[PDB]
Amino acid sequence: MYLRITNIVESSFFTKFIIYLIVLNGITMGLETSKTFMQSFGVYTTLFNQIVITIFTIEIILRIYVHRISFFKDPWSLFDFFVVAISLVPTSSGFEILRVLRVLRLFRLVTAVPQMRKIVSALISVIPGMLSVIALMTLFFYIFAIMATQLFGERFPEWFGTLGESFYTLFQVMTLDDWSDGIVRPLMEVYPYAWVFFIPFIFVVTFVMINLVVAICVD
Amino acid sequence: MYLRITNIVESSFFTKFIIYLIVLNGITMGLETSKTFMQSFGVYTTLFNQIVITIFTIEIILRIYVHRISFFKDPWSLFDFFVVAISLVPTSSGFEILRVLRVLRLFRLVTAVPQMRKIVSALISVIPGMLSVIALMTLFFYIFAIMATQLFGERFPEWFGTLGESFYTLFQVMTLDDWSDGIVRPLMEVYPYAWVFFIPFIFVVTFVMINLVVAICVD
Amino acid sequence: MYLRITNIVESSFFTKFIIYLIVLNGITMGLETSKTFMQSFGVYTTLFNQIVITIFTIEIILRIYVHRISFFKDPWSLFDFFVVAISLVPTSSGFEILRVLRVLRLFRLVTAVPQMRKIVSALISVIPGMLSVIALMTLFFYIFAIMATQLFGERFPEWFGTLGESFYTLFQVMTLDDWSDGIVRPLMEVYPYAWVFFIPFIFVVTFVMINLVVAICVD
Amino acid sequence: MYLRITNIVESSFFTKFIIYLIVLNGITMGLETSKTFMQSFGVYTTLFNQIVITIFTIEIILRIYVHRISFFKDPWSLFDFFVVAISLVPTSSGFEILRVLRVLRLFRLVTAVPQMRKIVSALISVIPGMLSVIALMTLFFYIFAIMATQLFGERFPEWFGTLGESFYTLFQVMTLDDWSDGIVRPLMEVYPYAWVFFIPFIFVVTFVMINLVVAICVD
Ligand SMILES: [Mn+2]
Repeated sequence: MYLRITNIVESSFFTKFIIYLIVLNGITMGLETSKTFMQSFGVYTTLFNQIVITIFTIEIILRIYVHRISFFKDPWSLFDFFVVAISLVPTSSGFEILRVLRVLRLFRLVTAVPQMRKIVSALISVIPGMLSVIALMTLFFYIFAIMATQLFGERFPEWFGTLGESFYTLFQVMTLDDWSDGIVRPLMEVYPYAWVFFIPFIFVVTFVMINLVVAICVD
Repeated sequence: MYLRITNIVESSFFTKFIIYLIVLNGITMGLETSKTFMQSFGVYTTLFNQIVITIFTIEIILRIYVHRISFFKDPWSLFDFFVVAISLVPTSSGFEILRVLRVLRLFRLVTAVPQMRKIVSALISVIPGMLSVIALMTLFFYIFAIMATQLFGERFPEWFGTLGESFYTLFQVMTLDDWSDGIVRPLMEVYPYAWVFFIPFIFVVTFVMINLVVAICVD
Repeated sequence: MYLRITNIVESSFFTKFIIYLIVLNGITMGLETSKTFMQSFGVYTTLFNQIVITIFTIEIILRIYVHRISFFKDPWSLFDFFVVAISLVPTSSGFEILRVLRVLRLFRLVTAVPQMRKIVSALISVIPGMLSVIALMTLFFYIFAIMATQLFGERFPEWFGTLGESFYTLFQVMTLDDWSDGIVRPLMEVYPYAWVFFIPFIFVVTFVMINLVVAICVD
Repeated sequence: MYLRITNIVESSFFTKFIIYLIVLNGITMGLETSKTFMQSFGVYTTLFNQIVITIFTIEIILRIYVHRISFFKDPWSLFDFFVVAISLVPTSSGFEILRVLRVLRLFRLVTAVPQMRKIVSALISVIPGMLSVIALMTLFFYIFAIMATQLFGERFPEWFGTLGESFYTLFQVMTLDDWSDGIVRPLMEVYPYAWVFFIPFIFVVTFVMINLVVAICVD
């Protein structure tokens, strides 16, 4: 029966059937957004949902027999396992993000349709050549985050009061988002020289990011 | 009479006469902006306007005899047909965007003048090689837009209340426009962890956009 | 006497004596900023200023005998001429931008010193390759500025009330500066669909802008 | 005894030992952030801290016997000396930024670990090729900063009242941060034409900046 199901799983129809359900379940998840729709077809959709969830475990179960160890060494497959897994935790208990993290299954359209995998893989592949920079930056943030917490956190605890707060604020400055009228001009009403901390922070961080982009535009 | 008009239409004079009317109508539309001007010469320019609109239908009518089916397979010609057609719909009924959309005809200066045509075409040609990325993104947006509506839309309905609103807000975050003091700092007063939703969203979307720019700097 | 002065003019000393005066007049113009400094040594630097202004006209006169027609076909010389001409208009009458435009003579440090000229020339030379795009954009801005004035200027006359106002706001939207919470979210409280005007405007303008950068990265 | 210690210093175990203390001290400084941790184990931490500072001077002392002049001609060694030196100034007196600048020793992780050195070096090396542009820009900022101080500083002293203030505001405009609703629209309520100063400022500075990115993307 192995080759029987190995012929079911590997079949064009099987895959296209899965893809058909995803786009349907995707359409169905945008409708569960509407408080109106839920009042008229909420039941239609809750069951349709639980149904598709089974079909997917069945598939994932099947795909495993047909592949065994080869499966748990496939990025894309591991993904669909964990994603379907999330959607299996009963609609209750623990955290309610789990109910919300269900919509992660629509990323299966990326997993199950080639070309996406190409582009996603294309994208991801660039990351290894960025790890040296990403490490460098995280050290830098961490250092400045520590300096800021202890230079500005007493008077400005919303923004710099905690190591993590400072991390966040520094991120915002780095995205150059309201950094001046939002953060630094206020700071300077108390700490006139704060511009000496933030202009150098901005130059470095922006410089680094240009280099990183240029590097990607080489490799 | 065909070759007679085919020699009228294809003539340098004809083409240059059209270009002359556009820059004239374009000048005339900027003046229709002034409430002052309209109170003095509004009559002049309403008639001048209907005149140019006739001339353009005549031209578009002529151009169709001279080209027949070759014409309704020309992007640039199709454009002008539609753009002129909009300007034909009476100054009444339906909506008023149709009165306003009339100004789209000044895009004929792009259509009726090469180099422009070249440049526009140069640009557009870059699009097909982005469609794989654009699909990826629109999937990503759609996924997060749904998550956001159901995680933040109850307490923050102006921003995430509806799927469409989440889309808009997510767009704004993507343009990195007032994203922190504007959206996420507020969100965190109620949902401390919202940063776990928006920082990842920012990284991915910015990464992807950098890739897409680099892709265009290859092809 | 011609070659006598042609030998003074072309002397390394002469050109270096000029460069020496620029850096002094530049140093001296930053000090004129201080309300304090002016109360002490104001009279010192008003004369020192007028002194240098003479010297530069003497030079520019000298530079003209030595070069004649050749001089008025030199960008850098024409510049130097107009920038000194501005500085001769009597500290009085007309507009007082003329008093302020005097600080443009510090751009003579760009003229008088090579490498700067190289770099400036390097930059400027990239402009002609951009004029097709720049033309395209200005047409596009013009078209939308008109739609916006007539779509939003009645209710929102600060931002769209006038063609020029619309230009400015559109520019601001193009720099992506406070565009959502600043302009469009307001606009939508009255005109729900305004997003249909601004999201497309944003795509096109950012797309084009990316293209333009990449072109400057292949030429 | 020289070669004995030259064999100690150059030892793999030595270098790794140093790298070990940095990650330990770096972890330690993040905990010194916690007002909680300090009440608990503050004592534990200040001694462990002084200990490390001892160890590091010994190393730098040792490192010097083993390299003499060669050491004070090594960028990375100079850094480590100057960094440990900052951390040597007693926990008292003068400026308290000195207590804060201590955390700069975590940059020794860049210094003591290669690949980092590589990447930093990679980055830093791009700078020389940018000094013509950086010069061009600084002259530009200086010139406009002066015009702005004298054009707007009387009515707008927070933003333009002083040369340094103007420098700051101009930088903020250059980062395109809140530049319109934050600075120029205000400005225009009094000085209708201020758009004539800031749009050109914005064009030039953004133009130059794009060039500088491309220059890097070639060299
Ligand atoms: Mn902004």
